[PDB]
Amino acid sequence: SMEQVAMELRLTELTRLLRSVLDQLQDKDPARIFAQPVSLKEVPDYLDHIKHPMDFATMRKRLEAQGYKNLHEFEEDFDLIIDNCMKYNARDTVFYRAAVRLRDQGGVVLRQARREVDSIG
Repeated sequence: SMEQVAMELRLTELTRLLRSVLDQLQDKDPARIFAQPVSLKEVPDYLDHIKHPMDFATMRKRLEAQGYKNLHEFEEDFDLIIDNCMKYNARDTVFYRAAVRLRDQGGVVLRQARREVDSIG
């Protein structure tokens, strides 16, 4: 149907916007602390701590399959990145501090992305 096509074009355009959002958030992580999954070979206890691991590569896989239906879903995954790190790592660590800085800078980007998603529909 043409209605199903139109819904698919909206999903595609959301995907475009989320791709740009993801690039902008990831530039706020120049150390690349959040680029890839935590390795269970190198942190064998991780899944005892963290139930839903998340990272930028994993988000990019989901995005490219048009797997985010709305901004809320994409924000959920970005928040997992930050929140998982802040739980596993102590306040005095480069990892924790990197996550605080990512959260603060990412807030800026997400605030305007919400306006754009509401505005364009």
